[PDB]
Amino acid sequence: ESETLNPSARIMTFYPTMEEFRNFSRYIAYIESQGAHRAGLAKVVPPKEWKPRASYDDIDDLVIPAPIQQLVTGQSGLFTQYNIQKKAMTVREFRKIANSDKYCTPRYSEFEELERKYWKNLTFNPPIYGADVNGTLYEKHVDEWNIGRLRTILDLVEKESGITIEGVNTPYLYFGMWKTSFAWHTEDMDLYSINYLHFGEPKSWYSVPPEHGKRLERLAKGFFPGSAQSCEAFLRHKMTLISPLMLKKYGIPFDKVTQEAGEFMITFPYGYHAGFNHGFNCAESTNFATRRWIEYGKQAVLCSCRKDMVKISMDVFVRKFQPERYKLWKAGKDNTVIDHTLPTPEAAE
Ligand SMILES: O=C(O)c1ccnc(CNCc2ccccc2)c1
Ligand code: NI
Ligand SMILES: [Zn+2]
Repeated sequence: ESETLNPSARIMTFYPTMEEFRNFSRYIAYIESQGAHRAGLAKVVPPKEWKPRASYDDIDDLVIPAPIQQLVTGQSGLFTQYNIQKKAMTVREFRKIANSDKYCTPRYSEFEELERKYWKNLTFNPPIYGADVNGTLYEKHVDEWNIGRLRTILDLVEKESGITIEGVNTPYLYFGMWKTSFAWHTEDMDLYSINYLHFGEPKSWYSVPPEHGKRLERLAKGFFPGSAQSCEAFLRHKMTLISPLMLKKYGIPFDKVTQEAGEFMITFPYGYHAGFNHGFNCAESTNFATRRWIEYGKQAVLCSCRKDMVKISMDVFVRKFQPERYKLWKAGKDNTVIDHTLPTPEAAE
């Protein structure tokens, strides 16, 4: 039934009306009813009338506290990315750097050419990324798809324990320039994520279907055996870059899509993804959940080599939504096998 919906597991694109757009969790359930989740990543173009902010003219004075210089080492489509933290800077200082001749986007015709240039020049002229900035650019009154307050069941973490994890249950802003990258990863606890590109140049994405995520992990383990040896989930370090040609060469299925200003990207549980920015831009993102996430959360293999990493207690979720399984789960005897094709039960509605 669900296995015959989006059988190719290709990135789908949706165009909600304003009526459909008003209810966030309902539209996520809807796009899962269409098999969007099988790709691991989906685009949602909001209705033309909608805007999350009047204008972006008043933000040049906003501080980027921990900008990162991205140094990349490698060859043959396999790279490791090292972060160098730089001194704080404003958006204006960042924009001047980004649009300067040294760091700006090279000339091209089609995306294919720019993509070839990215993979060719990845290790040269290391760019600076204004990443992981706490904040939102949504105006206080906007109620539709507000990244600061989506109001999904992930709110059970703050409600229960009081804990906020920066980026996870709070919003983060991302100021890109040309050739800034996000490495291959799933979300913390294999959650969903939502990314909105506020303005500027495009952001391109790669995605591997959740039903082939394990194929990618095996490949990564083969190429980085030392990293695998010292961490059970080293891809969560967000340092590993793998070109589409390497994926194609080892038979890993994947898709690509370019995100444009004013468009949303949703990543789904266990949806590995990576990409880069075309030029100067600004993106906002956070994690969220559905009832279907819970099982992914229970089975998520976490980073074992760093004390300061994101761990969510799954108790509250199992207790509330799977009371019949809670005694079995605490005993370490819950052998539920995840079927990556099933939509979230809210999609009945
Ligand atoms: O640089 C990017 O555009 C980018 C793209 C895709 N994923 C990330 C990081 N995982 C999403 C996330 C962001 C912020 C808070 C919590 C989760 C970043
Ligand atoms: Ni992500
Ligand atoms: Zn680790």
